[PDB]
Amino acid sequence: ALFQPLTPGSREFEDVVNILHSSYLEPTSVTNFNYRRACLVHNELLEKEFTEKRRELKFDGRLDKELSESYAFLMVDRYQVQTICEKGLHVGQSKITILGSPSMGVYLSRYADLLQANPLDTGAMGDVVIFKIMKGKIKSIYDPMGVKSLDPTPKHECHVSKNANRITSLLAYRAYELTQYYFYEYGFDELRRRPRHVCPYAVVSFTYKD
Repeated sequence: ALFQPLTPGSREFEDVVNILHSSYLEPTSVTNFNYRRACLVHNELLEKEFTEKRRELKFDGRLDKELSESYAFLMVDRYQVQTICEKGLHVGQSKITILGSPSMGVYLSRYADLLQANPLDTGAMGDVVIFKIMKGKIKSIYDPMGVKSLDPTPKHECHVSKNANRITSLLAYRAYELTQYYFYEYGFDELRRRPRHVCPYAVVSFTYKD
């Protein structure tokens, strides 16, 4: 069973909602999102490869700090929750370029209230996939200023924007793109199309009221 529906008000339901509530860029976004349904994702194949990747990272010397699990988010269109939760998140599904080519990595939002470039419209409805991730050893990069962006940095698990903590407002210029995580993984001689240190964990449906 890939999806396990959770009953609203239950412990498991409020745990998933608590991941979202604790991950806002503006914690007062708690008044604007109503999470009306939620499922845990149980994809044994993806969880196997996440667990395998974590033990390889520890084999290659990453610190226990770098082995920690955290969460990141993706708002998903056209009822494609099914494909990402069953197949995993693949390269080429984002149009963001700020941290490297989307053909070489996958982009996830750091903040659960910052899921698209422009503000959400009142009454909007959406589906948000919650991924568990290992940021591992992070490569911090400056946003591009007339220079070609880097290929994914070998021996690091993701790219992040160097000064993203400067971002405090959902309306700051390019807040959405500057608060992304960029996950990638080199195979042997090729970039993997699906980084294994990203794994779908839960799905929620929301309505938005500003």
